[PDB]
Amino acid sequence: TEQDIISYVLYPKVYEQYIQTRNQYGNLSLLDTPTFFFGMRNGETVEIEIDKGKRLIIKLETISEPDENGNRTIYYAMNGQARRIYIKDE
Amino acid sequence: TEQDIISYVLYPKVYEQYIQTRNQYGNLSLLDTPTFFFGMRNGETVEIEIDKGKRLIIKLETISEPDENGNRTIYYAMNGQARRIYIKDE
Repeated sequence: TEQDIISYVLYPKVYEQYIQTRNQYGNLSLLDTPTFFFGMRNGETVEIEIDKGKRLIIKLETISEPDENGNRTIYYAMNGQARRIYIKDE
Repeated sequence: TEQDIISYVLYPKVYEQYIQTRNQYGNLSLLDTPTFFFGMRNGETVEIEIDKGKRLIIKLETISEPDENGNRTIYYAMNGQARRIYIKDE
């Protein structure tokens, strides 16, 4: 869009780095600030409000200890669905 | 059975606590001995042998933190079926 075009031209380095981030994590502005800054506790349930009457209901159940490569397994439930994610601990 | 009758007569209290355990955990005598004394570690696959060619296949994935009831959640796979147990941390 036009707003893309002056955005990139005002801020080449930063806009591109923002797209790179939009591509990786989606729309962060929808998250609530505490979630944005801190993530989630064990047992917690957060309700990300996407849109008019559509929401992400996420629960963080547990986080594993890291395997040999330093990857951890977060156990989530998200809209009634067992889900497992892998994050490299740094 | 007659065997129960006589066993109780020999050891009243102790027969009664055997019964109580058997009600709660079933037939422990089928576990391999190291599993019987120590349980399992994170990531381990143990195989309880039942009748010939029917084995219980159990995998321990993680144990959660104790919650505010002091119950830890164990995430298992048993015969390729995800499954989860609440155990009280003492």
